[PDB]
Amino acid sequence: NATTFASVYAWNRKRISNCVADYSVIYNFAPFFAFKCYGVSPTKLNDLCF
Repeated sequence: NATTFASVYAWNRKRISNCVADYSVIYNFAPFFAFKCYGVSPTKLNDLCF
């Protein structure tokens, strides 16, 4: 949730580390269209180390 995101020409990158990756606040932002994680299960993000 920001002012305006860039297009695929200048897609910005934001790295996050050294913090407890809590993915529970993501579901409380807006109704999503496709929550398909192709690498891990959606209920397994808080059980693995990143």
